[PDB]
Amino acid sequence: AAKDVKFGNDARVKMLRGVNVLADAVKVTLGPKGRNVVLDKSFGAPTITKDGVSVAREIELEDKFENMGAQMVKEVASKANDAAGDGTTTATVLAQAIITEGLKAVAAGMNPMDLKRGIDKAVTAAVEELKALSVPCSDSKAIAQVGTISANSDETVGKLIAEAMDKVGKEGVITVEDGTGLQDELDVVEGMQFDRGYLSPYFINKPETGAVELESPFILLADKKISNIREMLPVLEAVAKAGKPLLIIAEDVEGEALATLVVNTMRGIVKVAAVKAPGFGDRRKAMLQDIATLTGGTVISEEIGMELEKATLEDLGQAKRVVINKDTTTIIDGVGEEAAIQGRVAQIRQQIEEATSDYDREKLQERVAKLAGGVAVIKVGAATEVEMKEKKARVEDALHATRAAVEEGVVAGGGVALIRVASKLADLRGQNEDQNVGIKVALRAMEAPLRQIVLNCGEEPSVVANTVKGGDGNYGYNAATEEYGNMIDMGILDPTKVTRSALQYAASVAGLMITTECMVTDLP
Amino acid sequence: AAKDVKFGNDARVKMLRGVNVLADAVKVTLGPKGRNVVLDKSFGAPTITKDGVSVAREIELEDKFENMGAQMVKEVASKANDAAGDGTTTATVLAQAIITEGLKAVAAGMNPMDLKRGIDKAVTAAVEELKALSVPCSDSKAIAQVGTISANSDETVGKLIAEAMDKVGKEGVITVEDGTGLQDELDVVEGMQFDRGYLSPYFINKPETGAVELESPFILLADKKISNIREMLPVLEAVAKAGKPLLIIAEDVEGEALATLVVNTMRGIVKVAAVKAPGFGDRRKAMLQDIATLTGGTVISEEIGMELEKATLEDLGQAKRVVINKDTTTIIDGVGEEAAIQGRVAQIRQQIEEATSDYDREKLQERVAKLAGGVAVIKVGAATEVEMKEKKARVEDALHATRAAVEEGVVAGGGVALIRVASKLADLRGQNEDQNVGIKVALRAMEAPLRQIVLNCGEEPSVVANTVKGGDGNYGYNAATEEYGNMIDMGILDPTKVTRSALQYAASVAGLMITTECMVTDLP
Amino acid sequence: AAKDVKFGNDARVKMLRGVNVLADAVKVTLGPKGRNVVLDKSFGAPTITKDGVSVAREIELEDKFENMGAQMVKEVASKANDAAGDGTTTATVLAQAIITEGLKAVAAGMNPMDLKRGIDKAVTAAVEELKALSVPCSDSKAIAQVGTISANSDETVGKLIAEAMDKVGKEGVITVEDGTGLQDELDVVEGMQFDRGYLSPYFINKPETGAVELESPFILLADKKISNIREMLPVLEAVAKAGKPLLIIAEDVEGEALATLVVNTMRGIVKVAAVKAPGFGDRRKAMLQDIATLTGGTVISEEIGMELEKATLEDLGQAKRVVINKDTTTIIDGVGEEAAIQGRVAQIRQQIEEATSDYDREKLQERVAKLAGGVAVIKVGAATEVEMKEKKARVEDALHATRAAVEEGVVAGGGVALIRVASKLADLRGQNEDQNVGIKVALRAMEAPLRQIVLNCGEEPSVVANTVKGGDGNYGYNAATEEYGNMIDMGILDPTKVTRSALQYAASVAGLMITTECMVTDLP
Repeated sequence: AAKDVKFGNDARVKMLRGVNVLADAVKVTLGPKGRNVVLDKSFGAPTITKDGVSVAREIELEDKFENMGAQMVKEVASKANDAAGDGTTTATVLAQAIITEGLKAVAAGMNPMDLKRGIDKAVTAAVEELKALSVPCSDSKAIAQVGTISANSDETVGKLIAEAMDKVGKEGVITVEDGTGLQDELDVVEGMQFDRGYLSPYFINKPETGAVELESPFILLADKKISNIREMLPVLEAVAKAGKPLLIIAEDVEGEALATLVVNTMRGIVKVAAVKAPGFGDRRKAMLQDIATLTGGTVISEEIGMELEKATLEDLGQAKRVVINKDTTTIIDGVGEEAAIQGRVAQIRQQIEEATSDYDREKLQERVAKLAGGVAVIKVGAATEVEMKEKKARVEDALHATRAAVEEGVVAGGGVALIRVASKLADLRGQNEDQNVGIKVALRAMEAPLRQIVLNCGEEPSVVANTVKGGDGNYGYNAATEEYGNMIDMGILDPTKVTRSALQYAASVAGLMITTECMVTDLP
Repeated sequence: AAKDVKFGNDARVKMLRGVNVLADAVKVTLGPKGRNVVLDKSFGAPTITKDGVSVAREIELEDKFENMGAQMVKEVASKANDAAGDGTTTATVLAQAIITEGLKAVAAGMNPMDLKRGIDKAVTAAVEELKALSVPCSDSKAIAQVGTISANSDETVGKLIAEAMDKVGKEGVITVEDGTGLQDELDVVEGMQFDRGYLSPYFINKPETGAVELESPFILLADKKISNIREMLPVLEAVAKAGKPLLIIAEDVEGEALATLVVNTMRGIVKVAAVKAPGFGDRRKAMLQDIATLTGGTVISEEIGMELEKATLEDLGQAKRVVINKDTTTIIDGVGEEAAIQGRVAQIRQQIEEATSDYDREKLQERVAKLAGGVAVIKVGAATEVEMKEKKARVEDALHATRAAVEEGVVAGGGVALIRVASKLADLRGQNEDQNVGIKVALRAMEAPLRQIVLNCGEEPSVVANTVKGGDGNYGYNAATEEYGNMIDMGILDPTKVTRSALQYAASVAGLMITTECMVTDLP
Repeated sequence: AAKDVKFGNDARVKMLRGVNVLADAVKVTLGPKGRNVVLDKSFGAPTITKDGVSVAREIELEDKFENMGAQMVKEVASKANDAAGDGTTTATVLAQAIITEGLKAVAAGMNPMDLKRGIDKAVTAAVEELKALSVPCSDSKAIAQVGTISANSDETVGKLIAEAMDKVGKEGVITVEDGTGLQDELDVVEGMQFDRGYLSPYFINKPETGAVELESPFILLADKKISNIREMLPVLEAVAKAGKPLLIIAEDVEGEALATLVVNTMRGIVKVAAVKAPGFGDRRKAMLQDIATLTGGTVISEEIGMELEKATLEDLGQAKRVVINKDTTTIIDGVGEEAAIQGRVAQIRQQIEEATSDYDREKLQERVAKLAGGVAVIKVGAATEVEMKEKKARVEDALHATRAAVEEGVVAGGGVALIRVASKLADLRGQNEDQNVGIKVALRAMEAPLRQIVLNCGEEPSVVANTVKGGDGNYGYNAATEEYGNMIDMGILDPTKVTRSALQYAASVAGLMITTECMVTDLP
């Protein structure tokens, strides 16, 4: 297809309008006191929302180019979110802030390669300043505290999160289920999690988490690439009969079999999902076994001559629940009996003895930790379903932000942290005075999130900012109650990871744009 | 269909905008410090890339003519890469530099046939200068060195490449597989390679190498033209049953049978690919046997009365892997037992005794070399799949550029080489003073790739060029570190083959356009 | 359909622009130093070509009328080619030259019928002058020499052509096959050739020669008109089983059966081709027999009551190769045993004894000559297929031009011949001074091909032409080397046939257009 190519100025001027529309729609929602964005929908009434992520998802512009410019910032900002659990809007707001001023700089006749270099030094410096201002959060007291602050002053949540990390380690796998009483429970159970995502965004049955959730499913454990669906049919119908869903863990599922399964859970004929088996090569075939052991299944390997056609219900593994992400599979409560599972831990235990190399040591301590370490489930209780299925999502929110605090501490939440570091590195210089412009661009972009929250509440932004700047450390303005104070004590704090990721990602994409010379896309 | 015909000037003016668009998009990527080109894509976010080959592939203009112009330079520039492993972008950037000044010349009222002749004498001369500046690369030390420089300062790669040529000769067939541990292996195995490509760009399952890769496949060895699919059916279904792919080596596969197999690996019914048997006539029927012996197969020849219908699984040959290119088939690890294979080497050994002619000698020493010489595989090891399936590609890159250094030596990588030879032949004259303009056009074009690199870095091009020019031999500017030095010691070198090819292919196409008088294409 | 009708002037003015487009595009390629024509193509890169026949094939204009104008010249010029083996472009360039000046004359107010008569007198005269200047080429020394000059300085080709004429007579049938070694062979074998072409341009499997080539095929010999396909089915499936192609020689194959076979070799179900049996009436039924005898087949004649349904494989004839043209069928190496073939020659031998009339004599000496005379095959050998399948085509080229020299000698090749004869007849007058205009039109047209070659080389045309004119005999300018000399000795010669055909056919079509008064075509 004939493309349409734009260059240099024109390409960036397009990209800029693009990002402006994405940011201008998504930024108005930033506060605790955001403005509403109305988002049309076909059958029935429009959706009124105060939520950036939701506005952003809907944005897509007519004029390609313009479009790409928004799609681009969208993609980076979403990634902040993927590595944290928040900041998508912040990411966006700041990415606008640099690109606007950066791009305008370049069009002004300044050197892009310098404009960027400056932006990057300012971010580098700010990320240091951030680690400095950051307050560790390591002990059960602080976990629970961040946990409660994040579920919005709910001690009972913080307690639970803190108790689960207490039980399965700060590393341990922790999930959340629907509670069955009024009471919250926290059980620990034989389970496991590994770094593989769904093989198509289509198996997703809960678009809320954008994830797949299966109940009482059988697990197919196959060591080989799966291309033909002919091989599946004997098993896939023994499974539609026991009326339960089924998870495919194989070396891969490609083109044919994959596009088949996808169209088959679309018409809801049989609920199915598939994921690549964990790791690669040699430690893959031993790792697949572990999953088998855990779930009381059998590994179908072509290497001992077994076919997928000669596989009854009985060969398959089984658990009480599984949950798969963009990039995570997690298996909860496997039927595998502790005779076998315990026994297999004793086998691997010993392999660490005869380990001659250090690399060979870790890879085994990682399999013991997955297998014997198990998974902590948190059933959430409440008095009514509307009330409970809500609380659940709020725990999942805090659980997320807590994990990220445990990793890199917490800081002033009002975009305060950002304003703070930016006022600290006001002397920062470069070589080129174009390179200084780049720093002063990035610096001045960091007041963007505060200035915008204030504005969204209809307060003077200039005025609030200047007073947050005149203080120190974690002193800041809480826009929800319009008071100043120590942001952390008033319970308005971001994990540090997220504030930093937001900054870094907004920085990258802005950089990318300042150094774009050409854009290529389809003919209108 | 009615065509639209353009003549002379107009034809050339169209061609020139066409090529300008392709080069202007593609050239901005040239350095190690390229600029970004954003390349839209439908579902999902655009692709940001610094990679010429990728930008080029996307270019296609609306205005046919304009299109042809671009499509023409793209074709030639692609070929440089087919005959080397790099230079696509360099080729394009130089093509643009000649064409621009050339076409402007002819439009100016000078003689195209002279303008060309000049361009060609300059290229001839420069190619000589190049072989002179070229530094041989012959011993294990230098192989490893170019191997490492090419995999980007990775001694462990260079080692391996150098060890494989050590084991199988600088001629020997070398492939790369996916490693299974952390460790890199280098095995030597009963295998072979010959000059035949796939019979349709459709069997390609890995568009990354743009090649076909089959695993544990059966090999059909048929000496006859295959037109009807009726003849295949008995075997093709015995094969879909053993659940493995299948390679067809026959005298040919034509129209019917071909278009059948093509549609059949498209719906992934049976993974299949076919290639013309190697050589022609008499030495064809003997060479097809060699493959059989190697893979423990049987040759189905109509000359002893065997049909393809009367062929069971057992007649077919077999290996552990095969890989087919645009123009190469390579068989790895054949089941053929060294009883038969060794025995067939003893037969051919003897045929060299009774060889009465020299032509009959080589043709046999070539079959021994293919058969007894075997194939060196390099399994690549690493710590994570993302890390390893990467390193693999990077080895494949060096392995390529190594082969081409072994052939014609190496030179200053920064487009330095080019600038050097051009400053050497600044006296070069012709007869027409039109022909002089032609040399000066081509000479000045040779500073294009260096000038452009420096510019992509935001340095003064004029200024760096002039300083590289005032030096000698392989002294040049390394735009990655902004230091001058000897380009080869700083590890920035191109194989000579590629620098030459790039020049020659740019020159060819530019020539062709300067002498185009008419363009014929479909009605808008 | 409603037509659009144009008259008189407008009709011709349309026709003229149409021919100018076809010529202007095709002429630029004329030299040994042509210019390039770029011919777009859909999937992939355009084609750059220096070859007129190629350019012409693609031409087709939007404006019907303008279209006809070009389609007409194309048709005539293509015929020059059919009756020679070259000159298509020449034919075209000359046709333009007359039409341009002729059409201009009539539009000027001169009598078309006189304008024509003149052009015709000038052509008559020039065709005489040409026979005179024609240098004979009759002995083995000259054959070989034209043979080598034509395969482009390759003595080994010339030798072979000259040897085959040596073995089968200057009349004898000669074909060219794919060699199997490095060595060229020249065998003589039981075969035959007759004046019948394919029954549809669709059986063509090698569009390069624009011909059909079948290997180891069965021959069906049927004396009757074949309309229904019902009659074929028993045989056509006995044949698709032995996996070989099949040739139909019948009295005719009409509508139904024909359109069936055509669609059946299109989907490559069974490779088939059909041709009218040779001659007519009585000598047809005897001649069909000869072919049978030659190929060891049986003649299915309705006159003894045999049906096509009652015909097994065994009735059919057979050979090792057959090759069918637009208008030629040639059978190579028939299975028919020399017992029967020799015996049949003794029968016909005798028929010449009892021949009471002269017409009855020749018709029989013609069947003996076809049958006992046999066919000379030339296997072409070389070192590589790319190298050999090429050389083959080059032999075919010389073989062609050689046969045509053997017929009317050779002449100065630079369009020198044309210039010479036209300088000779510069006094030539007619009766109308309109008729004179006509002669001067045609005379002046004959310098076109030289003036054009020179131009395609960027040399003064005027100047070159005037010096070639001042000479005598075959003295001319060789544009490839820019020297003057004796064109034949410098080995730049055309066969006389072609130069004459080119003139005659150009002249016809031009004549036609000057006397056109009306054009009728479909509504845009």
